[PDB]
Amino acid sequence: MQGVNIYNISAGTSVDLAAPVTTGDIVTFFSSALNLNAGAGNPNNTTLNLFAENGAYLLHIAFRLQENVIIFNSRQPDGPWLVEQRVSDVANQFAGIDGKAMVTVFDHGDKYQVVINEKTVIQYTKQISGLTSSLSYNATEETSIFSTVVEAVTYTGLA
Amino acid sequence: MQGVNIYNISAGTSVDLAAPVTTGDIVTFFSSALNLNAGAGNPNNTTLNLFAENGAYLLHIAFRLQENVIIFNSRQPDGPWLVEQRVSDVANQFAGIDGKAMVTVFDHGDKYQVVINEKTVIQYTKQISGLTSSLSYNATEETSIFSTVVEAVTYTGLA
Ligand SMILES: OC[C@H]1O[C@@H](O[C@H]2[C@H](O)[C@@H](O)[C@H](O)O[C@@H]2CO)[C@H](O)[C@@H](O)[C@H]1O
Ligand SMILES: OC[C@H]1O[C@@H](O[C@H]2[C@H](O)[C@@H](O)[C@H](O)O[C@@H]2CO)[C@H](O)[C@@H](O)[C@H]1O
Repeated sequence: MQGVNIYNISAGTSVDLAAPVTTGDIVTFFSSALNLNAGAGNPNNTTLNLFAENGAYLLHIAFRLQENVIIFNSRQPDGPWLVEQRVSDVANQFAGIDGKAMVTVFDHGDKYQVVINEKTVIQYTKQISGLTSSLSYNATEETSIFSTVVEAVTYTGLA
Repeated sequence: MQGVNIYNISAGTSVDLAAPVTTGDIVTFFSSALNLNAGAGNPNNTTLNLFAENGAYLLHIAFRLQENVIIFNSRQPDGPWLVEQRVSDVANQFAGIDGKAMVTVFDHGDKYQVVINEKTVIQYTKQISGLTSSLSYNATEETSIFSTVVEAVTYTGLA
């Protein structure tokens, strides 16, 4: 049974998925803006996260304009941040598309494939496994590189 | 490989896919507008098409405001239109979201699952088989129910 769910996530909020995302599923965050000249984050301008039921950060995608890097990481609910994987030059990863952008995450079971628009920037080996039951779009309106509200679409029941 | 391809389709035009759509793959048409009171179609207000390389209409989705129906059909390169499938009440299929719309098509091998926003509108049994190599969005800026430019996003290599 394949299904499409739509969530309108306001900057700085988490949302519970009606249909969990598991291996073979896809989630795409759509932003109606691209602000590569936003303020400084603490230290993230924007972070996109996939959470496990217990609150673990299965996948943490951090966009840093100042440190000019996209960080990928995970962490147990009450644990320290784990081993960071990085992709330098935020602007360049969004090159080609202006005033809008999208971030797609493919759950491949043992890894998460993250695509920025059409560019796959990383095949992130998972540090924590499990299904994703909630998502969050973290940022302040003034420092986020994305629009105030990001539309998240999940394609589930794919495998 | 699994990948994302983004296309900007202007009303009355088509695009060649960078990665063909086959069984297991997904395609979503995004409209930044939704006018369910445009004029009457001629007879179509808006059509979204999945084409095979030879020109066959693997899947033709036509919205007709005056007939208040959404038609699904197929057609060979130089053959007649095949058996029409219809689903009444256009507005109801879009109920829930206004000012915009989303049409997703899952290629399930023997059928195309068509979902409008989060609602599955039809499990269309294929009348023609094959890989989708091109897409089109046909309408006039005058009577289309969608925005003048429709964004198509494909998720391929999923199988
Ligand atoms: O790993 C994601 C996590 O990073 C934190 O900052 C890290 C910093 O990236 C690292 O280089 C340094 O050694 O440790 C810092 C944490 O003490 C961010 O603060 C956090 O929000 C996440 O983005
Ligand atoms: O099937 C899609 C195809 O329909 C054509 O119109 C049909 C009409 O819908 C049907 O009721 C009638 O019996 O036959 C017509 C074709 O001769 C449209 O003209 C065409 O553009 C497609 O939308």
